[PDB]
Amino acid sequence: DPRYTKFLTQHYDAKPKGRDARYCESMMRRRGLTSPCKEVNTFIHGNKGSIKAICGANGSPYGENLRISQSPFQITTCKHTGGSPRPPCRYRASAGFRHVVIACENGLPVHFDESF
Ligand SMILES: [Zn+2]
Repeated sequence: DPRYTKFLTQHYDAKPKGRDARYCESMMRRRGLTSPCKEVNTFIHGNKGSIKAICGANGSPYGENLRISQSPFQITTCKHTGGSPRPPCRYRASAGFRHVVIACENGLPVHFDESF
């Protein structure tokens, strides 16, 4: 499913080389999120399967149609800083360890909720 592949491109990095602004600015460019600068974007780390599992076993309902993880994840949230959102895109990083909320379709993650 292309929506799942997009989710992984935008929101999955198994073993991050960093958790800092340097990491964010690199990752936002490498994952195609700087044309123009995406304002807020979270990367989830660790095992791919456990993220998928949020759609089923490792997850629970979360209104409206969203789902929250049963376990916490290491994450890195990249937040745009500077001025107007044209490259080169500058980011500040917030490393976290918490439960995440996603939207699922066909038992696959398609959407990451950035409301935290
Ligand atoms: Zn901005």
